[PDB]
Amino acid sequence: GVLTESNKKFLPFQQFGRDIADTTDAVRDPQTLEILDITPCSFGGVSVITPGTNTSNQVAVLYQDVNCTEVNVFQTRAGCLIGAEHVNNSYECDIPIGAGICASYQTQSIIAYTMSLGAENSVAYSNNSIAIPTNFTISVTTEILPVSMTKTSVDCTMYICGDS
Amino acid sequence: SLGAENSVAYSNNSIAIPTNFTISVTTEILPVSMTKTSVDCTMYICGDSTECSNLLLQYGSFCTQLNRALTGIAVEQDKNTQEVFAQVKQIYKTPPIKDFGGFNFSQILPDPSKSKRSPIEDLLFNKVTFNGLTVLPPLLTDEMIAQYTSALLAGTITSGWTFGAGPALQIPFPMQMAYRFNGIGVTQNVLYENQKLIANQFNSAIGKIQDSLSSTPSALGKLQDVVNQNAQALNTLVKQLSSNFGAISSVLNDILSRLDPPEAEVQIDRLITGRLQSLQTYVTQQLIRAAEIRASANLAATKMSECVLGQSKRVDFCGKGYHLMSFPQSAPHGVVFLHVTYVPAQEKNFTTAPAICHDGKAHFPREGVFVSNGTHWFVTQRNFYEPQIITTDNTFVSGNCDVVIGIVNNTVYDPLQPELDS
Amino acid sequence: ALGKLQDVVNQNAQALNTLVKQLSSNFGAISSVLNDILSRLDPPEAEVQIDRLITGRLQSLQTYVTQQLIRAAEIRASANLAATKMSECVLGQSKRVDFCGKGYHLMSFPQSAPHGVVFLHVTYVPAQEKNFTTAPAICHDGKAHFPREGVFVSNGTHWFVTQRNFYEPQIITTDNTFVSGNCDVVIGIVNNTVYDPL
Repeated sequence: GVLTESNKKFLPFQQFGRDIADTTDAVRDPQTLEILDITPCSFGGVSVITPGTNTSNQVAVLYQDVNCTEVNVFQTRAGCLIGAEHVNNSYECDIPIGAGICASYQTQSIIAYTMSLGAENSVAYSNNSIAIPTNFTISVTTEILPVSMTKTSVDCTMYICGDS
Repeated sequence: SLGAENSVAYSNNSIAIPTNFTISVTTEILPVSMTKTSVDCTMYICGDSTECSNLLLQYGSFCTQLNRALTGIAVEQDKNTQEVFAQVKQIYKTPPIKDFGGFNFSQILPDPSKSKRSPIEDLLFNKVTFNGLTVLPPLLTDEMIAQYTSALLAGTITSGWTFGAGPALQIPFPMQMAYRFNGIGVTQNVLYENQKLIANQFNSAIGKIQDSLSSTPSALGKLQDVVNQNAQALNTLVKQLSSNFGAISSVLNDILSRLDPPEAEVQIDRLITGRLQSLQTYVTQQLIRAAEIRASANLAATKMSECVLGQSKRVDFCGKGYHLMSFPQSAPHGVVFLHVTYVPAQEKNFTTAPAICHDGKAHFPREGVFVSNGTHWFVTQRNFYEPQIITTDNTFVSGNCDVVIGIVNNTVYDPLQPELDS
Repeated sequence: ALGKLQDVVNQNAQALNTLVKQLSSNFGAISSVLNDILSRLDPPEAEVQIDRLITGRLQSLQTYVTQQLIRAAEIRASANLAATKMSECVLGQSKRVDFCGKGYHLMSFPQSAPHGVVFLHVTYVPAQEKNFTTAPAICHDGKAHFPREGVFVSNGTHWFVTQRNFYEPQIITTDNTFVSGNCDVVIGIVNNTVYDPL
């Protein structure tokens, strides 16, 4: 872990502190009676933001929840992103990263931009104004719904130990 | 006590018709998303000790199944939020001035003085309050969730129910409320002729809802309950790393600092079984909980589409009373709906008859009911008392008088007679 | 396009593949293959290793059955929604918004699909909007006149009453407006002339 001086006051008899999960959180140095805190080292999952292998083979990486001061470098609230650059143009969401930032392959590199909620439209409002449609467009849409899943069965005796 | 006893008089000739109404704004709170928490199986079960990991790899896919399940829950939370809130193809905006014919919406619209969130949403936000585990951030921030709620309110105020079915068509707000009354069965003269009272009632109700939320701290119980359940479950998972599970010590480093491989391995195995069982129980509880939250998100998306983006004919689905129009509000991990309902109020009991006979014919009310003030007869709408003279415009004819049971004799005025006699 | 059905098949197959693959793990014993464990060790020392293998396999089976019961409940919720669409959207016409396509629902047609149903939602959509001036009611004889099923609209030279969802202008007769009250109470009332068929 990483050791840093701890302000925790140890009574004259006990030496090392304990956390809720029974892992030492603070210890007192044997040579000098000083109180130190034990903090676990930086840890976090790493995710790759990959445009499909057909489109390209360059891939950026996302270090989850670990600011990358421990080793183009965009620090987001989802971690810091390496391999992709911040942009000021907001586009529709293609790859979701988190905290409202999304990345996609643009034409070439990977760009991480603020996600775009959608277009903006202000409808003329007045106390005496109305809009009435004049034509129409019949439209057909599709809704796909799962209805059943394959009916499987497992023999417990044969699976656990077959023919014994 | 189940409820207040109240028996209602019934008679074969009696009717009771409303005479005045009370606009009412009620509230509904629904959980829409959970917290996207992921727990690493190896870094929780075997704490950075390779001697433990080598034993762990012999338990097959148990480590990766739990990660896969938790990832599924975490993605589903984002899908739930997108489904409930992202129902708009455009981000509509309010007009700069607020000439809504007497309706003050300051308590629901976004306020620029502050994060731009409505005065109701601020009160909502304020009220709601090992190495393996981490919390992932939501895809949609609270600012964007408020933008979508702002868009839905702005469309439902300026363009009415037309924005959700196609292009947004503007409408004057009082006309929009008149169509909503005409929807619930009440003619639009009633709104046009009581506009000040209806605006006053609506403004007072919306103002009262803010105090109601503040006065009771337990209004947001559903959202708080969801947050507490998740937190407690994670806390129990962290606590289970303090149990020996039949070994000599819970601490892995100590149990490896005091024994040789042949003797350390048996104790490690005992811990691996216990910790893997505890994590597996946690993952299964999270899958069940996610499923109930998914049902609440699907219900919330249905209420948003069927109630905010239109008018619902479904009883009790958007508040007690007839539903006129609803307003969504964001909340932490949830959505709060504001249902505006028209409630009948001052009932007056009048006598009634199925049909009236004038010239050997039976007349039936075109829309409305037959009532008497005790002496004369009048036909009035079922959901309001606006008594009207029985002309032949508001009734139709079918049959001889004897067939209907309860037929009464009266005079049906005919507009033809005066202009034909002259 | 058929992502939902594909996901259902992919998830179920991945669960079966993991359940079968877990039979290759020794779970802390000395060999996955039961025959080797039984033969290499004498019966009284073979039994404890077999017990460890049985426990691991039984836990893998229990994890599979629990995950399937959860998945099946999600499928049942989707099947119930499909039944509600097949009842309230193809066997009838639904007033409910967004239940059957983003638009006004006219009619729907079902289509089969492997382990699923696909619905074809035919929806009317308003198309070319145009801006007209409106007024709540018109006053002609010192009386109000409210539209019966339409909206008052004016191109600047006349007043017509038209359907709310289609622009078909029509004359303001007394056949389509009902009378209630006088000029003062209704806000914004516009004085105009209502023709009569008499």
